[PDB]
Amino acid sequence: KPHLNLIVIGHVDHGKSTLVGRLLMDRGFIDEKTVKEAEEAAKKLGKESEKFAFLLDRLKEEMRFETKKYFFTIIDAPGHRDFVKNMITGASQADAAILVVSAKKGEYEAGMSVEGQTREHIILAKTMGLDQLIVAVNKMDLTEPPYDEKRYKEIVDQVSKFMRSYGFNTNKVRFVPVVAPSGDNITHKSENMKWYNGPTLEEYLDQLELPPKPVDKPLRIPIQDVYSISGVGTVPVGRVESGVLKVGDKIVFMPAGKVGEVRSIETHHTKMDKAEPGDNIGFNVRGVEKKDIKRGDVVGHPNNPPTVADEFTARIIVVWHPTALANGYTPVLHVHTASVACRVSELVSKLDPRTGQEAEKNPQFLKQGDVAIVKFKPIKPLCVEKYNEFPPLGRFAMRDMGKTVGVGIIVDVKP
Ligand SMILES: Nc1nc2c(ncn2[C@@H]2O[C@H](COP(=O)(O)OP(=O)(O)O)[C@@H](O)[C@H]2O)c(=O)[nH]1
Repeated sequence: KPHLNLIVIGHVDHGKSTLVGRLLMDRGFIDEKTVKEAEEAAKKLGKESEKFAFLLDRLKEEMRFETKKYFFTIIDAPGHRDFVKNMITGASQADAAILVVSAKKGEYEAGMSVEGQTREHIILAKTMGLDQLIVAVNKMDLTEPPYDEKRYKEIVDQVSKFMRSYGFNTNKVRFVPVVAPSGDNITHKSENMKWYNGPTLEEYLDQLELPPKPVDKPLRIPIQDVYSISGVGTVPVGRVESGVLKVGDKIVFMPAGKVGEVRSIETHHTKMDKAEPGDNIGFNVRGVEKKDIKRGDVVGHPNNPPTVADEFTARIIVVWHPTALANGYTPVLHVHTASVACRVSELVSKLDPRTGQEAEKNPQFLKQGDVAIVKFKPIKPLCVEKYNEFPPLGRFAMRDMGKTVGVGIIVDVKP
């Protein structure tokens, strides 16, 4: 049963913590000590809802639940310390998201207003690649009249049109009318919204698709070493990061752009017919001059040559810097097997560390602790990919004086 990280987003007071708490109480693993104390509190008050009210506070003072197909771990939503940093470093990545939208009069409008967080979080979900966003139109009991289908449809339509106007796919976005406190249409069907003939929020979580497997992505093999075995020939060594390499395949070495053919493959001194992601292999290639192959280079199949960056844009965290970083700064970037000096060509903007939204356009310089969108221009041809396409070739460390000055995620590459 796959483990997925869930992020619950939406405007303040729309019902995020309540939904989260509802999911944990109904499908999580809260300790018996706390559970019994909650059930005890309910007794004393003589109100069933008190168990939930009690748990919510215990949760607040304090996050995993299980559905039919997955184990979900609710991670940090925006508005938190290190939110952007942890995503840049890979310390915490969101696999799925639930956008909570309040149907209550005025609340939905506030959330979708220019300054609202429904609009902000949808845009964030977009940059985060959360194409399978589940939208929980919450507080359905507070519409006028309660459980109003028209209010729900109006909201779905509006959020959907908005999503599309921002490139957000929509085909995999799912909406569900819900009531967080009671778990209506979340962990059980609602008997109050007979007009809704669709899946429960939990059922939608179980409908979530896992991301593409590296084996299904185009072949990428960062070169670690290259030898010329007497009698054998040119034999580069590297780990297959994506795709599949097979004896007889035609392959291209970038940045050189030289095509060759794979004559043999070996993992652990044992010959193989094909190599898959994760296999550290040595492969004999015919037709490519060893001169055109160096550590840091990347192999792919001719139809999908590894991207060579003329310029690339990255979201970075400045982990360490004694003074200030500015345009022209040229640290050595370590990405996959490569180590190349890259000149900071532009400081596009500083980001809010808690949210990920722009804080300042074109900062004059960056200081330790800053999160920003920066452009780099490699000093010599460098193979890199967008982190969201080929993760292993998309995260890098900026090194200087034996220290990691920063970590970055590649968001765009200019070939
Ligand atoms: N009637 C009603 N109240 C709700 C619903 N969802 C959350 N609330 C109430 O709305 C307020 C905000 O909820 P909360 O989960 O704390 O919002 P967050 O700021 O998004 O976490 C609290 O007073 C909740 O009990 C709902 O479906 N219907």
